Formats: sequence, C-alpha cells, structure tokens
Amino acid sequence: SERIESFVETLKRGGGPRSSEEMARETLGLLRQIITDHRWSNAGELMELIRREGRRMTAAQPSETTVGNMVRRVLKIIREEYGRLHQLQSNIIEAINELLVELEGTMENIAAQALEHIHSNEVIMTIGFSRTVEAFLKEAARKRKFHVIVAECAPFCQGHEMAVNLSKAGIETTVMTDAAIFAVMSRVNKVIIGTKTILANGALRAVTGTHTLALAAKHHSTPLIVCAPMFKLSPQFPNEEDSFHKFVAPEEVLPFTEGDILEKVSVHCPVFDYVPPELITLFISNIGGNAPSYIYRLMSELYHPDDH
Amino acid sequence: SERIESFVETLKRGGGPRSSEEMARETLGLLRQIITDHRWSNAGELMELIRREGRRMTAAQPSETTVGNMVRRVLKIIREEYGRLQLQSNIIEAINELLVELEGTMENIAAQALEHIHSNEVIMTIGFSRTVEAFLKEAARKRKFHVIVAECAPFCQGHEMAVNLSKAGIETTVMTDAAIFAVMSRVNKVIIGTKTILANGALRAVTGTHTLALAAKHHSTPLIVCAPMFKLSPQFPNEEDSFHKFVAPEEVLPFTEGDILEKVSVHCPVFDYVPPELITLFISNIGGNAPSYIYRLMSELYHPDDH
Ligand SMILES: O=C(COc1ccc(Cl)cc1)N[C@H]1CC[C@H](NC(=O)COc2ccc(Cl)cc2)CC1
Repeated sequence: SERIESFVETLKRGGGPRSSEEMARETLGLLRQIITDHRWSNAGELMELIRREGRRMTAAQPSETTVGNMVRRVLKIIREEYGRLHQLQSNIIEAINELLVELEGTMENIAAQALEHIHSNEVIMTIGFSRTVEAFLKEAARKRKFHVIVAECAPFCQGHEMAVNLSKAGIETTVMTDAAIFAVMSRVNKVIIGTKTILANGALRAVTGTHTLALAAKHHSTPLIVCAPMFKLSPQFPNEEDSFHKFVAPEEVLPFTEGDILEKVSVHCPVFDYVPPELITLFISNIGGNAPSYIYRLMSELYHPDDH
Repeated sequence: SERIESFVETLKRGGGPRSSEEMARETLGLLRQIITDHRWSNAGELMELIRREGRRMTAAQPSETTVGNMVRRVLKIIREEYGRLQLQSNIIEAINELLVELEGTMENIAAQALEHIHSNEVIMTIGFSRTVEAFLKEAARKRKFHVIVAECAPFCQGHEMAVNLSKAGIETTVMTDAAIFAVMSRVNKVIIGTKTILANGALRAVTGTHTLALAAKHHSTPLIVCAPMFKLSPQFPNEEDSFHKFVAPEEVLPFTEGDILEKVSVHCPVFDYVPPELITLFISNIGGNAPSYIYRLMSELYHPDDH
C-alpha cells in the first residue's frame, strides 16, 4: 500500500533512526514490497517504477544518502539479474535477501580488524559520536590501556554521550572543547573520525568540525583513518553546491533571548562540512582495507552508469 | 715563555680536553700571559701581537672554534678598552671578569629547565654533550618522562651518556641511528647539543644532526639547541670542506678483509650541517633568543675585524 507515503513523510519531518541500517532496513523494506507485488511488465517497467519511486524518495531531505545509495544498488542487482536472465522475481528477491543478510553484519566484521591497528599506550583521538567507531574501539579493550581524546564540538553537540558510553567500560577518556584542538594534536597519534557519507572522488562529508581537524593531521603528519562501512559510497562528485548540508534553526547557536541584537545580525548554522581526499590516509571498510586513491574503482564495483 | 708552542703542538696532535673550559681556560691563560709581559707599544702593537699569535693559533685543526672565538673577544675587549682610554690594569682586570663570567655557564644555562620539560613528555636527543646532560639532570625534581637517545656516529660515543643518565634519572632507551624514523612519529621536544654555531644561524654538530632535524620539520616538533655563549662564530658558511674532520676510515671499515680495500672508497665525516631554517629556539646563557635574532647578538660581542 501507500504506507511509503508515510515513510515519505517520515523522512520529511526528520527524527533520525540513528543511521544504524534502519534507513537501509526500511529502504530494503519498501523496495522489497514494491518489488513484491506491483504492476508487471517484462521490459523494466519495474525498473521504471524504481526510477519513479526512487526520485520521489530522493525528494526527501537531501542528506540521507543511504536511501538513494541502497536504491541504486537495488537497481544494479536488477541490471545484473536481467543480464544473467538473457521467474525473475524469485532471483531478484532472493538476491535482495542476500544483500540484506550481508548488510546484517557490518558493525562486527568492520570491528574485528581492530587489534591490528591500535597498540599499547597510544593516544588515539576522535570527534563526534558514531556507532561504528564506538563498537570498533570497544573490541580493542582486550589490549592495553591507551587514552582517548574526544572533542566536544558541533553544538548542538551529540558528542558526550559517547564519552559516557566509553569511559564507564574502557580507557581513560578526556573531553576537550572544540576550540582547543591545536594545543592538543601536538601530543597525539592515530586520529579516527566516523563518516556521515563519503563521495566519489574520495571525500568525507561529516560532522561540522571534521575540517579544521584534518588540517591539523596533515600539519603534524599523523595518519587519520575514517572507518566507514560499505553502502555509503556515494556517486555524484561534489558538483551540487550548498545543498550539501543541513542548515538548522539558529536557536541552537543563539538563544531567542537578548532582544534587538537579533534584529540586524546574521546567524549561520551548518551541520556538515567538507573533507577533501587530499588528507585521508586509509579507509577501514567492510571487506578490505583499501587506500584513498583506489576508492574510485570500488564504486564501479557496485553501481552502473545510471548514477543520476 | 714559548710553552704556547707546546700548546700549539697540543692542539696539533689532538687529544681533546672535552671542550669543557679547557680550550677557553687555556686560551684565556695564554692570552693572559702574552697580555701580561711582552713587547710594549701604545698603538696596538699588543693588538698586532694578538693578530700574529692569533693567526698562528688558528693555524691549528680548524674545528676548535672556541680558541679563535675567545681570541676575537679578547680583541673586542682591547678595542673597547682603548675606546674608553695604565691600560694593562684595565685590560687584565676586564679579562679576569670575562673569566669569572665564563666560570658559570653550565649552571645558569641549566637553571632554566623546569620552565620547559613537563610531566610525562617523551624528550629525545642524539649524541652526548656535557651541557645537555647537566641541563637534563636539573629536571629530575619534576616528573618521570622518558629519554630516547640515538646511538649514532661511529665511533659511537653515544652511550656513556645513557649510562650517566639512566643510573641517576629517567627511563632512557637506546636506539641505533638507523631507526630515527619509526621513532620520531611518537615524540615531542627534541634537544641537541652544538659543536659550534655559525653567524647565519647554523649548527655545526655531530655527524647525524641532519637527517634528524629534517624529521623535526617533517612532523613539526620543536628542537632546542642548548648552547652557551662564546660559541657564536662569525664567518658565514663560505669556506667549504674544511668545515669538518675527516678521520681514518679504520673506524668505519676494519683493516681486515683484504683486497676489497684495494678498490673501494671510504668516507668518514665527523660533523654535519644544520641550516637555520630548522632550529626553533636557542636556550642560552643570558636570555632565550630565537633563531632569527642571533645576528645582532653576534654584533653585540665582536667588532668588524672578523677574519
Ligand atoms: O598518558 C599520556 C597523556 O595523554 C594525554 C596527554 C594530553 C592530552 Cl590533552 C590528552 C591525553 N601520555 C603518555 C602516553 C604514552 C607515551 N609513551 C610512552 O609512555 C613510551 O612510548 C615510547 C617511548 C620510546 C619509544 Cl622509542 C617509543 C615509544 C608517553 C606519554
């Protein structure tokens, strides 16, 4: 039925399911359902329906790149499925089920490869809460006691919660304000950041302090990993400008109090930022450990030239 | 008497007094004696004698820059002495004052140590110097840091200092010279002692100082070169290849393994060249001056007879 419309409203109003493959489980859900029982013609009328419902879905807040990402991957499974087909619903829904089960284990396998990086007594450093970086760092509690420096930035700040969820289970964290990321980072090694979405050229679109942070990395020459799973490799190299973000209400940065000053003064609030591929020095991923400058072909491994 | 000739032979054969106030106390000695009783004319015949005995003294092994350095400073005290101008009383008295001022370098240059090294801070030095060891020993009434010392420079005279430190102080580890780039990714605050420092701001030091300072201005950690006064040499780096000491290649290849030593060329340099584009502070005997200021400090001491 048209419960997807509710879903089309659900992404419209906001209220995030915290990126935990819930957008992916949902997009797989609705694509499974529209894939299940709909109109049927042989010659990709299903694919045309995927383009229509696709572009209607992408008409949401243009930041949830996972929605269109798994949409396009469903299309590539359709194209290869027909490619071998040269009863298709059985093969398509089965392979989509296999992609679901493969998606069902990202946060474990991307966290197994952790002992091979962090060593004893090694002052790691991140910024901003992320599920994968916390799970990833929790499987390195069967090794020695390092430190963790976490930045408290990007207000409204969703960051501390992580400083709790770590320090009551693990290593000796300290929490620094965002405006002190250059007295620190003279005494550190091995920076990690989680990623909101990563671009085709090799860019990280992340939380609103990622840049200003990576610049310090390629100033003191410390390597920064951006641990990010699959299904977040977005096409469309950074052409569209200023729709790249989320501008939120300036209540979060200035209070509605202090009247009259708020007549003539301009307030800005960006949620994301731009990390170019000239500063990332490894990707830890779900299947391999690929470098920055290789990421290109990995994208060609997944998609098809209908990247629009 | 002509015991200076013995001294002129003493620097000739080698056998260093460590550079620890032997070269300066001696040069002050012989300059005091030649200053004391010699030929006398009013119009700087003493100064001409200082030029003659000076250039004869500088005809030693051209690396002991302290000898000519204190020679030239004696000349500047002569020039200012005549400038204000029984002159022997004033000259020998002021030279005595310069001696007593020279008598306390390694303490006052080591007082200013608590204001730099902090708790839990992995310092790092290459080679061994009296002033860097005394300097680091007065920071043992603060917390337990590490010290990473490189075992460079065959003959590798590096360790004695790791002994003389470890049995009195912090947890030092000793690395070979060929591992100064797996380390120096996990360090801060490098220190090096200086054999002599040039006018432009250069450090002429032990034979691994370069390749180390390059790592400092690659990972951007600051390197202090703690060096007292009297070692500010004029003569910006013009004279080439007399800038060193080439020693016998027995120290790097053994006289054993015959016939290979027919056709193969062995090199052995003792010093190297650190340019002023990489040093990031000087801790000194009177102040704490930066690199790019060092220029006028030299003009504070000498006179344009710098040859
Ligand atoms: O625990 C801390 C303090 O951590 C912070 C300091 C400041 C801030 Cl803002 C946050 C955290 N510092 C330690 C961390 C281990 C290190 N390394 C060692 O203990 C020894 O490591 C070495 C030593 C020598 C070599 Cl060659 C290699 C590693 C010393 C400094």
